[PDB]
Order: sequence, then structure tokens, then C-alpha cells
Amino acid sequence: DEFLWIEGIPFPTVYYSQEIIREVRDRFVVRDEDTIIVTYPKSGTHWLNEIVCLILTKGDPTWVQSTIANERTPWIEFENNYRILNSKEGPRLMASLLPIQLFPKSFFSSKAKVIYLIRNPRDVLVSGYHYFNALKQGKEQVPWKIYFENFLQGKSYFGSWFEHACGWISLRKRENILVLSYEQLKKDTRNTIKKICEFLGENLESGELELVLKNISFQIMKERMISLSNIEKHEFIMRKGITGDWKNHFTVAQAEAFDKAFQEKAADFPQELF
Ligand SMILES: C[C@H](CCC(=O)O)[C@H]1CC[C@H]2[C@@H]3[C@H](O)C[C@@H]4C[C@H](O)CC[C@]4(C)[C@H]3C[C@H](O)[C@]12C
Ligand SMILES: C[C@H](CCC(=O)O)[C@H]1CC[C@H]2[C@@H]3[C@H](O)C[C@@H]4C[C@H](O)CC[C@]4(C)[C@H]3C[C@H](O)[C@]12C
Ligand SMILES: Nc1ncnc2c1ncn2[C@@H]1O[C@H](COP(=O)(O)O)[C@@H](OP(=O)(O)O)[C@H]1O
Repeated sequence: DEFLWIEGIPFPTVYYSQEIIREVRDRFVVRDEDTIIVTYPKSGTHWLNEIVCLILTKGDPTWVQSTIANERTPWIEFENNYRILNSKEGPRLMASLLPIQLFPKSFFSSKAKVIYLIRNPRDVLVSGYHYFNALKQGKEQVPWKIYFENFLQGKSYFGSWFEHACGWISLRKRENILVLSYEQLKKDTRNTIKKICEFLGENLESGELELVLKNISFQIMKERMISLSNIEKHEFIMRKGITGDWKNHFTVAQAEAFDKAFQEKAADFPQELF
């Protein structure tokens, strides 16, 4: 079995259960002062996690060097993390990968802050292809064009990227959530991190801001991270981290097919972010 089907959504086989998903959706309370990072896989989740954690530490890498992403911002749906986050007081820093139909319903009646990271779905496809083939054995790997077809038909972890992205950015103009793109993070870096500083209320000044940028660059973040693969292919999430790698993978035919499927599965989607 490639996936575990929970609420009509394909999940990874390990780390997730239906009962937990249901509980998280129906009973986990999102408290007004909470702040949650919500992404789709291979959109730059580790990058944004590190962005936020370096903003909070004002550039001091020590925390992100000593810890992994799930220790800093525990994923709500991940494992039995909900027990921990329920049995914890104060303002909580959490993360998530679910589409809105599975996000905790309580959040829709609160001023909890949510940062939604989006990426060009083609680069998302490419990053996922490389990462999921990254450490499988040659015979058991997935050829490019069948992974491409599976992505276009929603046979991907946490369901269709189109449904996920559409449902999440349909709430964009709410005050308590803001969307931002991996491309924005890659080229309009300083403006973007200052905007998320505004949104999170975290005050940060000169020097510390230069520190954050330097520490969030791909190269030295990669050196940091290679310093632990119990639940991730630790060696393999830092691939090359540019924008537009899909042009090196998509044939013209595949690009036209992708644009077509994008235009009926996400007709109500403007690409101003990319
Ligand atoms: C196991 C699964 C697929 C890996 C595979 O193809 O074998 C991978 C793909 C997306 C991953 C998740 C994403 O990387 C986001 C989270 C990052 C944290 O560092 C670990 C938990 C975290 C929630 C990851 C858990 C697990 O490693 C995931 C769920
Ligand atoms: C994530 C963890 C929560 C464990 C707990 O108390 O339940 C706690 C333990 C120590 C915390 C850190 C320490 O409190 C020191 C830092 C100062 C501020 O509290 C926020 C960032 C700061 C870097 C914290 C980040 C995070 O909240 C930490 C790392
Ligand atoms: N500091 C960083 N700066 C720029 N891009 C980064 C980055 N860290 C990771 N990326 C890229 O974000 C992708 C993985 O995202 P996620 O955390 O959701 O798995 C990868 O894309 P690529 O495979 O295209 O290189 C990764 O290289």
C-alpha cells in the first residue's frame, strides 16, 4: 500500500492514524494566542521553520542547530503530538500539513495566527520526486513521468496540491493568516521576512535582521543541518533550493498537460505569487 487513506486523503503509512486525524479535526482546541505554520510538503517547510525560529532567537542559530523542526514547532497531526500540545500552557508554536477540511475546526473561531507557505506546484513536484526517490533502492524507485501523472491526479501525500492550496488561500485576506511563496522568500527575501515580523508581532532591529538573513541562506543552513535521520531523510531535504528547477524536468508536452490540468482543477487560481 502506497498510502494510508484517512478522510479521503492519502497520508504516509507511518506516523499517522485515522483516529488521530479525526481527533485533531474535531476536538483539538486552537487557542487564540497560538501561531501555526501550515505548508504543503516540499514547499520549503524546513526553510520557513528556520526563518521563524531565527526571528524569535534574533539570529542566534544555537536553537535550530541543537534541535529539529518537530521539536521547535510540533506538527499537530503528527503522531500523538496533540496530547503534548493539549497538555501545555501559554502561547504555542505549532505546524501542520493538512488541508483546511482537516485542520482543527476550533481555529475557525479564534484569532490564532497562521502562516501559509505556497510554492510553484511544478517545483513542488520536482522536489518531491527527488526526495521520495532519494534513498529508495533502484528497482523500487518511481520513474519521473509516472510520478508526474500521480501528482496531477492527486495521488500524492496529503491529497491534491490543488485542493490544498485553493482551500488554504481562499482565506488569504483574513487578518489572522497570511500567505507567502517560496519564490517571494527566494528573491524578495528582506521584505518578506520583515512582513512576517510585522504579522507575528516580533520586533526586530538592524544587525539582528542582517543576522537572520545570513543564517537563513541555503548554503550555511545546509551546513548547519548536515551536523539524525530517525523520521526524515536528513541528508536529502537540502537538494539545491532554487526556483524554476521544473523547467529541467518538464518536457514541453508535460508542461502543457500541467497547465491544462491546473486550469480545470484550479480555475480560480491567479499566479501572482510566482
Ligand atoms: C514520511 C513522509 C514521506 C517520506 C517517504 O516518502 O518515505 C515524510 C514526507 C513529508 C514529511 C514531514 C515534513 O517534512 C514536515 C515535518 C518536518 C519535521 O522535521 C519532521 C516531521 C514532519 C511532519 C515530516 C514527517 C515525515 O518525515 C514526512 C511526513
Ligand atoms: C520548544 C520548547 C518548549 C518546551 C516547553 O517548555 O514545553 C522551549 C524550551 C526552551 C525555549 C526557548 C527559551 O525559552 C529561550 C528563548 C526565549 C523565548 O522564550 C522564545 C524563544 C526561545 C528560543 C525559546 C524557544 C522555545 O520556546 C523553547 C526552545
Ligand atoms: N535555506 C533554504 N533556502 C532556500 N531553499 C531551501 C532552503 N532550505 C530548503 N530549501 C528547499 O525547500 C525544498 C524542501 O522543502 P520542504 O521543507 O517542504 O521539504 C527543497 O527544495 P528543492 O528540492 O527544490 O531543492 C529545499 O532545497
